[PDB]
Amino acid sequence: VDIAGIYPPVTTPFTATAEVDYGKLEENLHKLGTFPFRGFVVQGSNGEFPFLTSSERLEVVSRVRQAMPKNRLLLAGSGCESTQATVEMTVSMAQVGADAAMVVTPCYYRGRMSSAALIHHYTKVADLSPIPVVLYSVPANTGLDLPVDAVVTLSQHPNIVGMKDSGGDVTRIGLIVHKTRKQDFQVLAGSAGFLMASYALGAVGGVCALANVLGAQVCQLERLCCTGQWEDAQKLQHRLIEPNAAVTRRFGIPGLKKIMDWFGYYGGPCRAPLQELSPAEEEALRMDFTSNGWL
Amino acid sequence: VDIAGIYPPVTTPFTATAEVDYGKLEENLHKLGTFPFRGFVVQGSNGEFPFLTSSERLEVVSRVRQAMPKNRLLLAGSGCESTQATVEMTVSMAQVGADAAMVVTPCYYRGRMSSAALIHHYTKVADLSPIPVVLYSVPANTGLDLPVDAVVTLSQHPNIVGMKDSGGDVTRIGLIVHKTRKQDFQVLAGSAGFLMASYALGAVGGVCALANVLGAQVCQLERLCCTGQWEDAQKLQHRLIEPNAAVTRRFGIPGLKKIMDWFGYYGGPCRAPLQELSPAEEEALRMDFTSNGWL
Amino acid sequence: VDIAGIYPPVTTPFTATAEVDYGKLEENLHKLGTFPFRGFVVQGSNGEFPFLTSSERLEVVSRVRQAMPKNRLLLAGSGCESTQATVEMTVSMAQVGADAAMVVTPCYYRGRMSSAALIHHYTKVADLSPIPVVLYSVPANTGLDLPVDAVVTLSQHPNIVGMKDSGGDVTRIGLIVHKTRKQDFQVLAGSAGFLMASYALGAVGGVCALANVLGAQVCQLERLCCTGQWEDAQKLQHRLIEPNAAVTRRFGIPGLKKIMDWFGYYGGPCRAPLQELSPAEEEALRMDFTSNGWL
Amino acid sequence: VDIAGIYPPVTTPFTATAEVDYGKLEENLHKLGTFPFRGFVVQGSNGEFPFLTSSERLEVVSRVRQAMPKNRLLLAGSGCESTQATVEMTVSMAQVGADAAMVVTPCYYRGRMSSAALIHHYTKVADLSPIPVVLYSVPANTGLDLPVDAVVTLSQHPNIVGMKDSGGDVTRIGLIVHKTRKQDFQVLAGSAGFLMASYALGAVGGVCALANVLGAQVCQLERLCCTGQWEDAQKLQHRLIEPNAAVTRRFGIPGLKKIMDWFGYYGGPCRAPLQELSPAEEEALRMDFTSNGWL
Ligand SMILES: [K+]
Ligand SMILES: [K+]
Ligand SMILES: [K+]
Ligand SMILES: [K+]
Ligand code: NA
Ligand code: NA
Ligand code: NA
Ligand code: NA
Repeated sequence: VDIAGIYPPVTTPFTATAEVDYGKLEENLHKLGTFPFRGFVVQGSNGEFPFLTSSERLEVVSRVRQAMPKNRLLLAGSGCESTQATVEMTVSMAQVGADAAMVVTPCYYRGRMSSAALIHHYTKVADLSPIPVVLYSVPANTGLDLPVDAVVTLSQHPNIVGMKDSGGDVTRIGLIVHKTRKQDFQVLAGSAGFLMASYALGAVGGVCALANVLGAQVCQLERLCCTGQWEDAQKLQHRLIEPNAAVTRRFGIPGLKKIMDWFGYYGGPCRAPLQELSPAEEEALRMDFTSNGWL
Repeated sequence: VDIAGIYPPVTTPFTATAEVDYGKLEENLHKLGTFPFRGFVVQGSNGEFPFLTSSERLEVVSRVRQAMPKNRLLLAGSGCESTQATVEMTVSMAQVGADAAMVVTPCYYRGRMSSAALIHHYTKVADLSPIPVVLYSVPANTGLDLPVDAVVTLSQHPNIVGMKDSGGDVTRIGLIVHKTRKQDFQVLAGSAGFLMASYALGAVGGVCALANVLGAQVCQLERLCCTGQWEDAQKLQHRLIEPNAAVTRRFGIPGLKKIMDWFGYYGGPCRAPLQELSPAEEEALRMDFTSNGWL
Repeated sequence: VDIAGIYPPVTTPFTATAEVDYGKLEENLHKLGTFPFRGFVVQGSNGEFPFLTSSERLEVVSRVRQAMPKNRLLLAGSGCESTQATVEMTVSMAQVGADAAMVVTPCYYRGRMSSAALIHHYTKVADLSPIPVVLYSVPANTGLDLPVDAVVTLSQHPNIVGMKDSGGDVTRIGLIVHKTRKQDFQVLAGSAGFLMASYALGAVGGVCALANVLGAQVCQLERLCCTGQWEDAQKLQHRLIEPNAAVTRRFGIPGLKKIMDWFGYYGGPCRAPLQELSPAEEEALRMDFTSNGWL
Repeated sequence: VDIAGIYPPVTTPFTATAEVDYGKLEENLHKLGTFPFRGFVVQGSNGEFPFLTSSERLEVVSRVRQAMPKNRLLLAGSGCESTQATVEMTVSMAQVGADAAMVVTPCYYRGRMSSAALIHHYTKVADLSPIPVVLYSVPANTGLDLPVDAVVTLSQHPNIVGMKDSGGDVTRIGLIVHKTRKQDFQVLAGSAGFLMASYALGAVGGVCALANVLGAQVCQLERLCCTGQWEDAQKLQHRLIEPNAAVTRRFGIPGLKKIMDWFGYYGGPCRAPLQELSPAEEEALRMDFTSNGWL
């Protein structure tokens, strides 16, 4: 029940020898816990989930749970390529305390990931999941959009409670909110760049990589939008566009981690094959933040 | 000066023998004149401008002028592939009474249409145009987005007064409004599907193919947005999404003309190579309107 | 009848004041006439046809005719966006001496350029053309591939004698040769980069921008391929790949004109909005030629 | 050393309860062993590797080894998203008898999979692999092409012996063969559809899903190409284009498995989320084979 609100999709910190740094993870989460988030999204794209072993994925979810108040929502990335693997991942993450499973669309075989394929995959996971399911569409990583007709069909399932859409197409989001209006189905935006427009069209939250460093600003944007302060919402939204692009489509996770370092959080390195930013990328990353008055 | 408001991009009617039907054009414009539009956009993509001879393009603009109150704005599509041709088209359209020139990005050589190329093309047209210039970005027809840095540079020109963006990317629109905030530069949305989100991010109007048949609804959406009625704006916006897609990306101009017939306007045929809708397309077109309560 | 062989798609030279330089055009054509080409392709993409007035397009075709032996084939680019305009352009170009009309696919309304639309457009032009018609598919400029099923249907027309394919997909070319094997229908490659593979799959020629400067090399590649010298064909083909990309997808017509200058032909400027190469582009253009031993 | 020749990328058979059917796998491999292949490619895209557990991936490679003559080459798909995971997978597959590791490009974070990222990933795997490494580029699944400059750099590594390219762009393949001519680096085509053109440009083999059912035909195409029988090679190549597309881009693995059933091999079901073909897809699959005289 109820997923409305702002979540940072949390990173996975690593040591100099590429192990998971649970100390730093815990430290970062205590800092982020100060912000009026609804909870944490663990092992979204931003958590480098493809780079973790099965049991790292489990242990990460468990530690996040232990570093959170119990009244905060833990949305766990349990998607795998295969339907059966996904079910098992979802069950095990429920067991270490996830409140909901966020399930990315299988996409290695886009060619054959039709509506019917995606509908079946999600229906089976929802049928067998002990926790509610959130659809997760993120085309910049997957090359695929969960189609609208599939979303509408899936919204009817009692154990499918909403979706996070990362495509940034507000017409699509609007259409989804409209077409699922008769269902218990809540739409979360997938980044801080199009949060305002999303609320305008009926989304009731956002999972934003940018809230790892500008949590208060992102939460302020939520408050302005829910409160009808659209004029101030606009000024704030505008100033978040470039920093948001900076840590998402422009420089990705290495950009996010670098910005985290600069803001006093533990950003640290990514796992190979992800690389450090070149000096020119660092420079450009700094510009997107400083020229919008954030650094 | 001042381009804010709603415009229908008007179609060009043709006779059974594919001539321009100026009688029907005039009849349609008298009907559309009843709606509180800011004016008419003539020879946008929706006017089938690529299919008209030089002098048809001129005569169409002239007739529209004669069928309009003088206090209504006539934005004329004067873009051609070559910079020099564009200048000449812009001058001649000024002479038959256009208030502003809407100039589509040259796109046959996308490969070489860099920022500098587009900046030069527009600077020359703006330098030599007797009327103000509106940038026109429509990737679904062109395969190219006028890049943001080019838009920002061009917004500084005294004779470039805004742009119509048809891409539907509200983050991009937001960014443009933000980055040009210090200039006289007004942003118009390029369709009724993302009108609300556009106003939210700072656009001050829309050129909407859908206003050829639901003019009052589109104008109502404008009123709700300017008036802070965001909740009602939403309900209305949602109901316009599918009919809007129906006459734009789904069925294009033949879809628009068919819907016009059904609403009692003169829609008529397009010029070859455009074709009639198949019966199944007609059926689907009807569904998008009837299931949203418009027909 | 019979379009097999190599053609350079000829450029249109311009003066310092952007007029058509017919003197330079004639001079270039006398030089290119030395090579064993089948003829000239006039007003392909490489002739900047979108940038010319109606009557420039006509006069260019007429002058090329006058500078050619009558036993050489003049393929004239007569495509326009509208079916009727295309017919008229085709008729008038026949009158100034074109041997065949090369008709680019209308593409401003890709969305509605279905197979049936393209089939009708071409059937009408072929029905009314006094000269044979060659289908012209060039997606890098158009954003569309003439679909295979349309090509097969059109190959059955008595006045449609082949196609130039510029996409570079040899599986598609192979399929087309196979599926039209029962018809009089000859396939020309659209660039020197994939000429060898094209001959291997059944194409019987090429229209190559690169033959404006390496005519003898391109003709040599033809000779090696027709003669079964596949091993030497390979060595030669390899050395043509980068210079070919240099004057096509990398630097386009400005790249071609620059290379023409350097080889002693008249390259000259393009019409705005096309721009000169930056010094770094010039440098890279030089590298693609020098490191493959051509300059 | 030496990877030239034809390989079928073998499927993974499953039981009615979605277990790996090692009996059927072994039976299929004994049948395919009759054809003059160079060996087997195990856990390419066609083996549904993303759908298998770690130890299934290992056990599959081990069983294939046991069902093969030792003089036949086993190329094992050991790629994972993370560089470290890939190293471990490569080591363990070497241990169960793989002759070479075929390593797909990590692609979940395309945005950050630059040349340098891909160069580092492959250099580390090649540095630590006990067996030679084959680069694997398959954009239809990944959304990314291993860039040419990266391929050229990697070809210099002593433990990187070639690549399988699945993109079908023969200009790119030609360029790669040319640019790596000074290295020990062999290029394999990624499908039977562009095998002939590949040999023409310098590839020395193919990994072809189609050889699971038309092994003798694919091997015949190899023989005709190596033997200079280009005219017969062409006739044969043409007839393989549609059946090849049928079991790859059109209907994928379910299409391949269905065709396998019809040819008397064990095709069987895929793992969810992959679905059965609809009756209309089955029909179309049958057409692509029957109309080319194969069924
Ligand atoms: K539900
Ligand atoms: K201005
Ligand atoms: K024919
Ligand atoms: K090597
Ligand atoms: Na709902
Ligand atoms: Na402004
Ligand atoms: Na033929
Ligand atoms: Na080599």
